[PDB]
Amino acid sequence: AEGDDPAKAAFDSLQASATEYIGYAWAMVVVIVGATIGIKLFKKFTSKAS
Amino acid sequence: AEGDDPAKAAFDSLQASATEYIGYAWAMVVVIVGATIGIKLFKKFTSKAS
Amino acid sequence: AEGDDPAKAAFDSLQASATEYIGYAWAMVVVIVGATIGIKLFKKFTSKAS
Amino acid sequence: AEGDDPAKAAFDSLQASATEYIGYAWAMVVVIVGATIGIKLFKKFTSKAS
Amino acid sequence: AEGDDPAKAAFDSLQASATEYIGYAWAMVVVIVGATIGIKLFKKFTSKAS
Amino acid sequence: AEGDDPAKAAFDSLQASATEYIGYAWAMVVVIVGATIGIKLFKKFTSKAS
Amino acid sequence: AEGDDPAKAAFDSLQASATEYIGYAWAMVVVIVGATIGIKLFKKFTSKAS
Amino acid sequence: AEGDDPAKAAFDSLQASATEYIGYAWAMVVVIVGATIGIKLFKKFTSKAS
Amino acid sequence: AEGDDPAKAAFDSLQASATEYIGYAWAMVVVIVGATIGIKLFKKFTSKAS
Amino acid sequence: AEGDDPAKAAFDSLQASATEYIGYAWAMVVVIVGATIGIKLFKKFTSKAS
Amino acid sequence: AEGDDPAKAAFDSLQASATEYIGYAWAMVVVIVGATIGIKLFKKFTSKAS
Amino acid sequence: AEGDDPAKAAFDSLQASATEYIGYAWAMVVVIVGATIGIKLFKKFTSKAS
Amino acid sequence: AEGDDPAKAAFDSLQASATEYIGYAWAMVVVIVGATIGIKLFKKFTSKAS
Amino acid sequence: AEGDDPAKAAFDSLQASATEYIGYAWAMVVVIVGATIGIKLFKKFTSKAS
Amino acid sequence: AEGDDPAKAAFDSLQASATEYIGYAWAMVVVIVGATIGIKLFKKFTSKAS
Repeated sequence: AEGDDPAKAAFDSLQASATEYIGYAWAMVVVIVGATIGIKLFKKFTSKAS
Repeated sequence: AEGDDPAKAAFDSLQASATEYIGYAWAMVVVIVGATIGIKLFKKFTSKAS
Repeated sequence: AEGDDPAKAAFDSLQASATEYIGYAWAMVVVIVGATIGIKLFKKFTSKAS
Repeated sequence: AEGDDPAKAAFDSLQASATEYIGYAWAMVVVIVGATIGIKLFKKFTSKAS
Repeated sequence: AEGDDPAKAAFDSLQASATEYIGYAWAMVVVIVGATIGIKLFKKFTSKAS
Repeated sequence: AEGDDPAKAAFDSLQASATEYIGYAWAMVVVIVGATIGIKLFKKFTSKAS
Repeated sequence: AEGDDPAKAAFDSLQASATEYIGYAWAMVVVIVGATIGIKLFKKFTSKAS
Repeated sequence: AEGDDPAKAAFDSLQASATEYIGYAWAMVVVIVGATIGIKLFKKFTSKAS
Repeated sequence: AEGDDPAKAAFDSLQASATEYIGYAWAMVVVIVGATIGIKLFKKFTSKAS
Repeated sequence: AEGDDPAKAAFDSLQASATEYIGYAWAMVVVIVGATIGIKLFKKFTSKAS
Repeated sequence: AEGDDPAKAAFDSLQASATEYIGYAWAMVVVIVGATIGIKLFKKFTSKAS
Repeated sequence: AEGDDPAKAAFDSLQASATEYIGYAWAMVVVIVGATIGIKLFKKFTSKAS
Repeated sequence: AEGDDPAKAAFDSLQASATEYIGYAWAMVVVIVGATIGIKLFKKFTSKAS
Repeated sequence: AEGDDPAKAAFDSLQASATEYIGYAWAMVVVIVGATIGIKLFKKFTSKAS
Repeated sequence: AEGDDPAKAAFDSLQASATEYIGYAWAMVVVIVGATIGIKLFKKFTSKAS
């Protein structure tokens, strides 16, 4: 009880920290995919011209 | 929820971007086809003369 | 039982999230294909003229 | 005998739990593949038009 | 058995979905070809006149 | 011997399961190709008319 | 000598067991590849028609 | 040796299967070309008349 | 908090770095596509002449 | 030295095995290409007739 | 910063390299098209004579 | 304090060492990608010619 | 310092090795493309004759 | 050095092999084009008669 | 000094052993790639014919 309470809180802290890092992963990939959709659209135009 | 929201928006952004690139493809081909109709009309005149 | 329940729900959440992202993929491609049908129709006209 | 019995049962419990999580994996992928068949069919139409 | 059943059904669903998209491809092309027969018939008349 | 027997059988089960999924892949593609032969035949008619 | 003999034999047993599992892997993949050759042949026909 | 033998045979099976699918491709095209020779002969008559 | 702060910043740095590399990908492809439009236009002229 | 010798030989065995599988790949494709040359020749005749 | 600088430059190098290869593609096609205009002009003379 | 100081410095040393190895990774890949852009440009020319 | 020096050099060695293999890739493709330009030129002649 | 030497040679072997296959492609097409020139010459005679 | 000397030598032995195994990996892949260049050349011929 008394000893694990500082620890549980320490864990809530760590988990939220983790959520933070995770929000950043989602965004990172938002960029990466935004890149892929656009670049693949350029290849699509190549086709219309062909 | 919280982490995927920046990502969903990032995606709306990417999709609209894509629409942009696509509007440009349509126009590009407008030019290409405008070219083909006109040039084929010249061949048509060749025929009337023949 | 008790520990995996928050987890099962967490998973239902993730799966539905995934369905969301998937609905967006279908639409994205709706746009891409809508583009291809139209642009290929322009090439079709090129042919009628030819 | 006496000490491992609560444990064997605990294990049957865990294994069934695992089957549960596994049924969910199959479904998750059902969705993912359902997505791939449909989206690849759209590319197929692109071809018929081409 | 138990885990793959939701999945098999999920697949039947996807396949039928696919048949749907396919019926649409056939029709799309019905239009495209209907276009080609008619337009080529116009060129045929051009010939009779010539 | 004794421990791997439930496992070997479990594997025969899995493999047969796999054959099932595979029979479905063959059919799926039967549909996809049936689509391609027919649609390409429509393009063939376009040619006869041309 | 005396203590490791039951063990060496136990190991020969395990290794042969392993060969068994391995023969099954080869076959499993025989099926998977048999699938790929055939399915890719269907795509080949698609091409001849095209 | 022992594990790859079921596999080699599995492969001979797959290859022969493939030959089957291939014989069908040849025939399919026999039909398609038979179509083209005949239809182009009709255009030939058009010319004799012209 | 204190230990992950140098790390978060390190990540912002990395992400921006990534945006840089990405801007370069877009341009690279600008060149590649610019190439395809122009070269396909040359084939278009071939047609007008034909 | 003594322990790796059974292993080196085991490897020579595996590599030769691999050469076997590879000879089969070459042949498989011999068939596939033989198919493509012939089928494309049929399309060539279509042209002579046209 | 420090590690990606040799890399950015390496990329500028690669891109310029690419421009080089691209200038060569344009020329290659200059030749190919120069060929088509001239050869199609010969067919044009055939017509004047006819 | 006194014992960990030689160690902290030892670590700064190791980290910088690591940066070194990392700068080399970036360059290595600069080469690999430079290779891919150029080689893919050659395939691009193949297309213009086609 | 002392332990990583044999290693850095070992790496320079490996990288140069890699450049070697890469020069060979460029050439390999030189051949492949040389093949494509020439073979596509033969198809070009087919056209002039047509 | 020592390990990549058997490999470099193995590659020279493969490349030369490739040249072989390539010489065969050139010839194959020699036949195909020889076919097209001759067959198109027959159509030319058709014209002289017309 | 005295105890680690048999060990250092034992290590030189092991490392050289390792070089041996490594030379074999290079060759193994020589075969695998030799396979890929040749097989991809066959696909190249398919194209020339097409």
